[PDB]
Amino acid sequence: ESIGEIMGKLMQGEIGDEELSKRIKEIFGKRLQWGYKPTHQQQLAFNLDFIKSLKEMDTYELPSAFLEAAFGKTIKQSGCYFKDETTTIDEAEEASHELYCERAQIKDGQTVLDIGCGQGGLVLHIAQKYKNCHVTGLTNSKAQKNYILMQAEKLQLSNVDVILADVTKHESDKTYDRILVIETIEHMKNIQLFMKKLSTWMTEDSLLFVDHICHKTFSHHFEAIDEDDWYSGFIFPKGCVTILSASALLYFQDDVTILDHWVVNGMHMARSVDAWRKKLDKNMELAREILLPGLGSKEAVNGVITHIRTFCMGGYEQFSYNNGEEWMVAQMLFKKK
Amino acid sequence: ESIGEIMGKLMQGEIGDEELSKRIKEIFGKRLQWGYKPTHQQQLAFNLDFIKSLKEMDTYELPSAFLEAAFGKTIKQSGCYFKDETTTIDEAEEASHELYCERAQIKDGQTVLDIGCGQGGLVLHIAQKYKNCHVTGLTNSKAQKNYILMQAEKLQLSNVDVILADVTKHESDKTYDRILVIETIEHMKNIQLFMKKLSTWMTEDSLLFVDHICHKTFSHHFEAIDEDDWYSGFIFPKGCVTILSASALLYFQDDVTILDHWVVNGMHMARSVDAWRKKLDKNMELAREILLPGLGSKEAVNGVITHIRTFCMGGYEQFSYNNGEEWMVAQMLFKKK
Ligand SMILES: C[S@@+](CC[C@H](N)C(=O)[O-])C[C@H]1O[C@@H](n2cnc3c(N)ncnc32)[C@H](O)[C@@H]1O
Ligand SMILES: C[S@@+](CC[C@H](N)C(=O)[O-])C[C@H]1O[C@@H](n2cnc3c(N)ncnc32)[C@H](O)[C@@H]1O
Repeated sequence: ESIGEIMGKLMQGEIGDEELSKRIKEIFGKRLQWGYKPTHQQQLAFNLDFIKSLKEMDTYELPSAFLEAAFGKTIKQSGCYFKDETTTIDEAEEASHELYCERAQIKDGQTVLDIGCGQGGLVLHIAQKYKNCHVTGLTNSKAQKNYILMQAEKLQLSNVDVILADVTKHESDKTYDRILVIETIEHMKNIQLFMKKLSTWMTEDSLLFVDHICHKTFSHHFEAIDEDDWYSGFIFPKGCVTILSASALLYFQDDVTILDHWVVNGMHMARSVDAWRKKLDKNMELAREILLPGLGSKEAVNGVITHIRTFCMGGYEQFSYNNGEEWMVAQMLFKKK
Repeated sequence: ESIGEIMGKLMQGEIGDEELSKRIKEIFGKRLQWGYKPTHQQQLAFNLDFIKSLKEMDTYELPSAFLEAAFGKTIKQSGCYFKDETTTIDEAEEASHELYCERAQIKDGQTVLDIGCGQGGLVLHIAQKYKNCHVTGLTNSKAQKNYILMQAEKLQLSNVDVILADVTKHESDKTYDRILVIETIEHMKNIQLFMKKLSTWMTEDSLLFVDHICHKTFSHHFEAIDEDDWYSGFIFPKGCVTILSASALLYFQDDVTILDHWVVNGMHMARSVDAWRKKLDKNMELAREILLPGLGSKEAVNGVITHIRTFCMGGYEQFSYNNGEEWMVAQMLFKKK
């Protein structure tokens, strides 16, 4: 069977969930074979080759109504935290926001910058919880900026601003007590330059908190290993996402210094994408109606839905692999050098 | 059975090699159970607790004739490198010296400092290979200084000096192009202060190369877990040796920045201690004769020999565990911040 044949059946809804999960699990299984080496000597050789390679490098948006139908209350687009099997996505968003506040040592009165803030759930959480904080979200999306500002207005929050910028091009002398990067570093083409830039927005009193999807042992770009992987390039059509190992950022301490380091087991991410998948499925009719005017045809709507749903189904297999002990979430706390 | 009972039988030579190896292997097996955690989340919690704990902290010598009877030609007292099963200890010393020169990027004309240089094998190797290098060994032993200076004289080397100092107390404004630390960091009570001090002896052009015994996954002090471990406190009577994880020094980048990172599989160390054990056994009669005047009695001689021989037997079990994939040697290359 060819890529086109599997892709044809997928877009027509001919692949059942059981087969779909099985196919994507097998693709990730092959990535594990690719990444694990027989000795720690070889593992470190492999890992350092990847780290060295990184140091040499360098219109359409979904309507808010659709995003509200698929994601949780604050439209968090990152791994959440589930205390219980019955923890709801809304509760899991709040729990994850609270976890970031604890680990980033957020205190009332601080200036806070959230880089790649998305729909601003964390920005709004900190602003509401800590009235004397000033909280700045930075996003490259005008729609996202507008969404956050509307929400801040509705919530009577007067301590929020949003910078509309590509972070890689943003120039400022402004510094912040706290810089947060929640599942945004994965999209950075030049990590060393990114960390350098962030350090210039810090004083000696500042802390930097990074949360990123990882594998516990090795790093990889999110891409097809071989011609049998129809999945990776379907989810991310460009070579834009890097999955760092849980320890990869320890080698990016030119300009910042590590203070603490954690991982959150992959079942939390698994439960996050599962919740999004189930909510989308529940609101399927409504989602199709929302997307129709902006996409022009039912076929274009089906394609967008298939893409997001498959992202969740595949994400589930990736992060649930070996009870969350392969792909997971890494977190690190840094000070300036 | 008690500690004293096993220790009594050991000192009397009543424990055969098979039983001795079995007993020490079991002690190290229990250390593995202690160190491995069920999830990477728990592993990192455990590892960071250890790293944080480190950041809060802080007459008799063996005659050269005995050392020559037990160790290889240059009396190297660190893991060596064995290309073949039939590689001799002398060849393995030279191979390891060459490996350090390659990985530390030693070039003719550089100033080189070797911290805790021991009997000076590496100092003498670099001095002979690179005539325009000036090579300084630093050791806390007057006997070692005298040995190195005699060897340099015999070898017609004019580019060697030795500093007699406790490195933790040594104060100087002198800087070096290359600083080498070969299995000495294990003895440092305050690692953060140690790395800070080393950085002050570096310029922007300098490199620092550290080689240390490690476990691939976790860190531990070389000490008894429980009352059943007669071995650890017999080998090192004080709490003076720390076995860092293969990645532990990545968290000590306040003052230096990582450039490269390797491990050497534990079978190389295993073959090193095996070679020392076998050479001591071959030269047993001679060793007893050498040690007798300085120790006063045959019983005191037996005790010293038992200690060193057991060190080798135990070291073999430790480093050969799972074909060298538990305890091994970590190497790191740094520049100044
Ligand atoms: C997976 S999301 C996470 C968003 C948010 N932090 C959260 O937890 O919900 C990654 C975000 O990074 C943003 N992003 C990617 N590249 C960027 C850039 N160069 N400048 C600013 N934002 C960027 C994306 O638009 C996206 O909103
Ligand atoms: C295992 S040996 C390695 C010696 C040598 N680098 C080699 O590879 O053969 C560790 C050395 O560090 C030395 N050492 C320990 N503490 C020291 C200190 N505070 N100052 C200087 N040397 C020290 C010990 O005396 C010992 O020679």
